[PDB]
Amino acid sequence: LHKEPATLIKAIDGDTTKAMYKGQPMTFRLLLVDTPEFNEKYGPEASAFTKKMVENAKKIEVEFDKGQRTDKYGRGLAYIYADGKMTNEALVRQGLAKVAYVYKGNNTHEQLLRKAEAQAKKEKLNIWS
Ligand SMILES: Cc1cn([C@H]2C[C@H](OP(=O)(O)O)[C@@H](COP(=O)(O)O)O2)c(=O)[nH]c1=O
Ligand SMILES: [Ca+2]
Repeated sequence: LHKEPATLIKAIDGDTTKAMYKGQPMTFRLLLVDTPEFNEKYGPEASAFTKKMVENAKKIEVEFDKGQRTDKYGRGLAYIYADGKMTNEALVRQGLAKVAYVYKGNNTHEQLLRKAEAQAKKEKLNIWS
């Protein structure tokens, strides 16, 4: 897989963000994770975590997997990197997202993220507390 440029347009919630990609505005949904909705427990904390990560970065990058690049809603499906650090993994490692929506053919980083989840759950963090 390859990292490609994007620029933050606006934070949305723990697993979605609006970014400009190839010069067009898109809503991205993070691959392989599920954060709580803003109205659910840890929802606001997941939103805040992603917002800080993406806003504070000097650069963001999007990395598509081998399969579908957009979902049925027209959202981009990607791994999003903030100054080289993967937001999808960082959410899972903090217990602010579960590994989820693991579809065959768009699951390159599955095991990386499952390892992060096992660590979060061993540490009883957030959703696992
Ligand atoms: C993460 C991801 C979500 N989706 C779809 C499945 C879910 O459909 P439904 O809307 O019918 O439940 C929805 C979950 O997104 P949200 O967690 O953002 O609600 O997005 C994909 O199709 N591909 C994906 O990789
Ligand atoms: Ca969600």
